[PDB]
Amino acid sequence: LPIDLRGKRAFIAGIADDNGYGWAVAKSLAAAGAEILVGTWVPALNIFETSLRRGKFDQSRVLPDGSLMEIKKVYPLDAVFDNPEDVPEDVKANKRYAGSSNWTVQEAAECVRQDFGSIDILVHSLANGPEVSKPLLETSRKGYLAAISASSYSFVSLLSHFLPIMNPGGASISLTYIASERIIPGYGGGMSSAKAALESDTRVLAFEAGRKQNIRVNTISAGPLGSRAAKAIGFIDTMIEYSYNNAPIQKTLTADEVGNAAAFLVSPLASAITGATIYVDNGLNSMGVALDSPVFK
Amino acid sequence: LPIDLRGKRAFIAGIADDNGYGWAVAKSLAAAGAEILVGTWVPALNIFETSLRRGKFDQSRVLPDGSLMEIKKVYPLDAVFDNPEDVPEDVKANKRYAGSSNWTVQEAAECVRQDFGSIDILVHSLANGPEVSKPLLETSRKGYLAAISASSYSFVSLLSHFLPIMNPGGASISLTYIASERIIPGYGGGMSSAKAALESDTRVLAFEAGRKQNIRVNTISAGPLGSRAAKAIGFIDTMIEYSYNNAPIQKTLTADEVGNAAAFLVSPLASAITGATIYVDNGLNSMGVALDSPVFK
Amino acid sequence: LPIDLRGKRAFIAGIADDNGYGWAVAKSLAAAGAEILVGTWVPALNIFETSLRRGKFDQSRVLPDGSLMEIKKVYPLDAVFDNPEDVPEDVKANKRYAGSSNWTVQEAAECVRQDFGSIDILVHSLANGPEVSKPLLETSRKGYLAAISASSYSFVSLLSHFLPIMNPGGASISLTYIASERIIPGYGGGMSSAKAALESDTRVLAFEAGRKQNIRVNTISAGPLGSRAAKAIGFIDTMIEYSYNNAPIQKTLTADEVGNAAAFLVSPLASAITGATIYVDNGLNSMGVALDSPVFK
Amino acid sequence: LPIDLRGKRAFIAGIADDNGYGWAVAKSLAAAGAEILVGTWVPALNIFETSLRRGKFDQSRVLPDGSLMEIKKVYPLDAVFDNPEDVPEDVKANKRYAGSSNWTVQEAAECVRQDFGSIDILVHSLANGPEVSKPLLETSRKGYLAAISASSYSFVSLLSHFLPIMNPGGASISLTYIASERIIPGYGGGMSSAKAALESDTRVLAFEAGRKQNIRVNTISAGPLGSRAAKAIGFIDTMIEYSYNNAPIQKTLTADEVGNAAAFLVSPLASAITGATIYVDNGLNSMGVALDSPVFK
Ligand SMILES: NC(=O)c1ccc[n+]([C@@H]2O[C@H](COP(=O)([O-])OP(=O)(O)OC[C@H]3O[C@@H](n4cnc5c(N)ncnc54)[C@H](O)[C@@H]3O)[C@@H](O)[C@H]2O)c1
Ligand SMILES: NC(=O)c1ccc[n+]([C@@H]2O[C@H](COP(=O)([O-])OP(=O)(O)OC[C@H]3O[C@@H](n4cnc5c(N)ncnc54)[C@H](O)[C@@H]3O)[C@@H](O)[C@H]2O)c1
Ligand SMILES: NC(=O)c1ccc[n+]([C@@H]2O[C@H](COP(=O)([O-])OP(=O)(O)OC[C@H]3O[C@@H](n4cnc5c(N)ncnc54)[C@H](O)[C@@H]3O)[C@@H](O)[C@H]2O)c1
Ligand SMILES: NC(=O)c1ccc[n+]([C@@H]2O[C@H](COP(=O)([O-])OP(=O)(O)OC[C@H]3O[C@@H](n4cnc5c(N)ncnc54)[C@H](O)[C@@H]3O)[C@@H](O)[C@H]2O)c1
Repeated sequence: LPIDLRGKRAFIAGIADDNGYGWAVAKSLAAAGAEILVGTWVPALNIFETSLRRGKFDQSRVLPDGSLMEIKKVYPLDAVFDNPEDVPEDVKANKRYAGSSNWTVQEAAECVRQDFGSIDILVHSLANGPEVSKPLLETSRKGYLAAISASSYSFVSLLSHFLPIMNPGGASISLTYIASERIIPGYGGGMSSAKAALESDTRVLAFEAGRKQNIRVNTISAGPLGSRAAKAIGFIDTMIEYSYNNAPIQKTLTADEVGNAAAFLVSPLASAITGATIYVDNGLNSMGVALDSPVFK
Repeated sequence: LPIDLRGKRAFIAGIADDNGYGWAVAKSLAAAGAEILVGTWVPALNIFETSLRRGKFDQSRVLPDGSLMEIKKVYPLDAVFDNPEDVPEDVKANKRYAGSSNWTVQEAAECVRQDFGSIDILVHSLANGPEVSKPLLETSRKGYLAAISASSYSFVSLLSHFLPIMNPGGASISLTYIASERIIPGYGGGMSSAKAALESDTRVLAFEAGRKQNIRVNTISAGPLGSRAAKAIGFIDTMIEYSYNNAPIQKTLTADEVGNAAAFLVSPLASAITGATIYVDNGLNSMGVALDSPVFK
Repeated sequence: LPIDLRGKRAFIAGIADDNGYGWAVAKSLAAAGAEILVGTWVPALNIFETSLRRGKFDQSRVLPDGSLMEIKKVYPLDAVFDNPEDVPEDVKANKRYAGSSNWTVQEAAECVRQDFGSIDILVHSLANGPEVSKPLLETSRKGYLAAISASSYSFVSLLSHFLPIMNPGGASISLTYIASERIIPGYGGGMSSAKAALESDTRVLAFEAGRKQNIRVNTISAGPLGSRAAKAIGFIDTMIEYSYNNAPIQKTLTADEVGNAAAFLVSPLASAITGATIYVDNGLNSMGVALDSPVFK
Repeated sequence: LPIDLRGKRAFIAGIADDNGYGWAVAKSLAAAGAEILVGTWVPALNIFETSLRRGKFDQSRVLPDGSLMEIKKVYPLDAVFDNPEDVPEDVKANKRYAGSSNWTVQEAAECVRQDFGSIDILVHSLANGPEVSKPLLETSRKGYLAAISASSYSFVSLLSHFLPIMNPGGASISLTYIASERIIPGYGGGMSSAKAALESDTRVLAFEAGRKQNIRVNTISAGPLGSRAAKAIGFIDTMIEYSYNNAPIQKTLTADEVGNAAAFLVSPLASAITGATIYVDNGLNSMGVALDSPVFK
């Protein structure tokens, strides 16, 4: 009973290094036999491709069979821009964006089409919010919209532009976080807002794309990624610790765990699953109180 | 056991006529004894104030005691603009916006402050989406963001700017729709996305403003407003009919019904209710199938 | 804008003293003008009626207008028994049950019918679980079923037996707790199970009774009732403290607050609300983490 | 990327033939390499074992590799009875129950222990409700409790009795249905109530068993199983048709699809998933209206 993706091709948007969920999903898909295409934010491109060439991610490339994951092709991408006429002189002129081309959503998709003709799986793993450290009460309109634009609408855009080249019976997957449904202080700047939109859009697009092209659309509501800090300071480290203490099962979350869930979800085994929010968070989401609250000892 | 708002002052954003939820909430609040301030979109200002002066809304102004609702003051407002420096030459120059002033969120709030010094209740009843008739797959980034900007962020802005002049123990209320949580075909253009953000923001702001100033924050997920069309054609009319046939209780929804729920929710009787999504939709939301599906007869 | 219940009659199941939610709802309804009938567990009957006669609840009977609530009639009731033939020699023979009569659901309802002919409002406020202090893993079948029987099915029974004498446009209300949807350690013995059934039944009965007799059916998911203990020890006291520290709004919950929500919900103002779970818990339910977790300071 | 269950042993409660979800899960687990133990209702035992011996299920035993699934051992079981002293003379005396032994939960578990020493996976796939065709308003207490007893508490009992012999890092899975959360007319007799309890218990037991023994606990909310009837008449056939017309993806549901989801969920790949309700229903659950409602054409 294999999760069998041989002969399938995946486009993964949002890989800049070997430390996030994106890399983790690519690894699982690669283990399952899929051919891997990567969309890399174009300010990150250089250092990513360089490190890769120098062998800097080689330990991170190790698959379960001992082989090394191969990235078939890296495509620069900036998912806040749909087509070339949407780019400001401003941005077009910066060194980084100056160095590369075809990085708008419309352009990348046309390149993939030219290069490979089709894809089966679309993975969205990018998010960005300039004011993420501010409470909503202190978030500016511009900051709020930027977060929505890069973290929610970018999925709509990707799907929409790639759909014509996706083979029916294919699928997409995005990553979400509980802050959309529950109050998580510290997840600011409209990022909670953006995750709420992404989840709602997942359901709507499951209908639109399911009926239109027989494509499945789901999202994974993941917990904090990694092991405990010696001294937790900062949002993430703090949530890692919180989760470890308070989840129904006491353990940390590994990239593996998220990547394997994704692999299953974009595979044919998951043929009856669509418009779904799958919790891959050690069951934290189900808890009604914090076990470590001082009231309880 | 009265819902007693005597001595309290309400600012209602989103009233352009006597046909929407906004007017309905104002009427209930007025019946309860609140003093009514209105924020009117500034392209609508003229015709609104004129009709009001001509007595065109007099039948609609009738309260339960036979008296007529009084609007203490109408303030022009355009809630997609926070301060004056955010307005484009473009918009500032149009006849309509040219005719009035202090219509940015920052300006209206400062005016209310000058005029009355304080408010107790904030009602958000405005929404707007240029591409509402398009499926997500066909919605542009600009159209999607516009909907978010006018329908979600406008609440954050209002709350944030008014908070300093809200008396503790006061409250706010917004209006939402099920499309945020479930698939409703035809509710396009990112309006479903925007309602999802608004709901998520309600919870977050209940925390932020509750802790900061002891202000309650809730939203009402309302159904389609009005009685059945002779021939339902168009989104709304069609949903009216759908709901009537398929809700647990077979009836239409009246403005009354939404306005009374709101009045209760912003009153002191509701002192233990905050961050909540209250369904005022004849229980449609709870149904798992459509009773009128041809499979069932 | 009154919540006006004059001329309406309420039957409140589950009042044994002046300390629970039941008493609180009766008080609100009474303030609103309803005529109050009470269903008292028959092992509690004596001490309840005695205290009442001695004036022991007089301070608790004080309504907002300074007047004293009147209980029109107290009916003994044991809601785990539907009709007389369901009672065991066992129970029929005990002193307490021996002392009174017509205490089965079928019998009480027939008495109310004989006495008053009709009712408008039904309040369910009884729960009982022999093994509530045990984890599920340690709960016996008998203990689990007992909890379901007294805390869930008793509502089905009451509604079903009273429905024929309820005036259309009337309503019912029950009390629930978050343990149904989220993990609350310490709420054992199948009581969480029972609250989950009660909530699900609320929705189903909103459909059944709404279509059948135009009766609204809702439930209130309340938080822990009362102020903080000097030294919180025991489930309730501990949750009181937890909630106070961790809710979006920092305060305790008073009976008042629950009773006022109920009064609104069974009134004509709430005519578009049915099959609903209304959170009256200071917004605790919306929180995604405990603010007092040691990880956060 | 295999879903690898080699060396693992599963106990599947609720297999009486090759037509339900139970058989479907057994097949997937078997494909993944697990060793299969079956718990068969003891009135069904005979015909099940006979058919199996005659080769009547041989076509249904076909796995993806062309091999035939092997059932290592069939154990009679009646999950409404925990131990022998709970059985009535009544039942003990019937021909069927007379023919076999060790069929109480306590007894089967002790037998498995004796036979194999341990298990890794527990599957619950049994449900039963004497009054399933009646509305709640017409369901008797006895009928309601029977449904709860066989469909909810039976999972608590199984888990509790087997836990001591489950290897840490093992898992359990049950089957649920949307009627728990939404109104599904026709799913009567307290079966909706029972599914609500089962779901709530899943979360609670994920906490109890996760902390106690590092066991994962999840449930699958499945849709109607099978292809369309020539003439849909009867609950199931009707829901099959409803779902096909109205799900985001237009297709039927196959046993396969449910079995594969289960296999994944009880495997080590799903190590970060617990207390979860996974929808395997072609995304029906996400829809906010029926597409086939006559209002929409
Ligand atoms: N609490 C949580 O669990 C949580 C919170 C936020 C986001 N996420 C998810 O995590 C993933 C992000 O990866 P990560 O957090 O492990 O590391 P990360 O910070 O690197 O993830 C963001 C990724 O998006 C890319 N990106 C940013 N702006 C972009 C743009 N305009 N165009 C293209 N790419 C852009 C970054 O280069 C990076 O690869 C996303 O799927 C995100 O959705 C989870
Ligand atoms: N399906 C549903 O139930 C549904 C769908 C959408 C919105 N709503 C809610 O209904 C209310 C809208 O009133 P309605 O639908 O009865 O009629 P409506 O169309 O007049 O409501 C929109 C209101 O917002 C105002 N508005 C639009 N753009 C604005 C801007 N930039 N600045 C200021 N005001 C602006 C309009 O003038 C109007 O008063 C809002 O609370 C909205 O949130 C419900
Ligand atoms: N965590 C929570 O918020 C929580 C937990 C459980 C129950 N509740 C709700 O609280 C209410 C209970 O009142 P309370 O907790 O304030 O005090 P309480 O303990 O007195 O409430 C239980 C009531 O039910 C009655 N009762 C018990 N068994 C009965 C039977 N077989 N027949 C008839 N009556 C019977 C009792 O006499 C009493 O009046 C109920 O509505 C219950 O549903 C809330
Ligand atoms: N709408 C839905 O999707 C829906 C509705 C109900 C149940 N289910 C699930 O479906 C599964 C049932 O299998 P199915 O519906 O495909 O066919 P089925 O009717 O055969 O399933 C019930 C199974 O439980 C067994 N059973 C009944 N009473 C029992 C008892 N007292 N002790 C032991 N075993 C007993 C039966 O022999 C049978 O194997 C269960 O997991 C059930 O939970 C789904």
